[PDB]
Amino acid sequence: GDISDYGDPCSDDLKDYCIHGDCFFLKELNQPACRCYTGYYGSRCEHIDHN
Repeated sequence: GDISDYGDPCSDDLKDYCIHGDCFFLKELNQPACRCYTGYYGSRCEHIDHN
């Protein structure tokens, strides 16, 4: 279920990678990777669904 167990916790540098996204550093990937949740938009998840 969780993700932290599958991938180590992002660093302070990634903590502010996305405006409204979740940062997760996957060990197996050995690289940064952020995912944009549903409802939000923007290059870095800066915009939000308001209409």
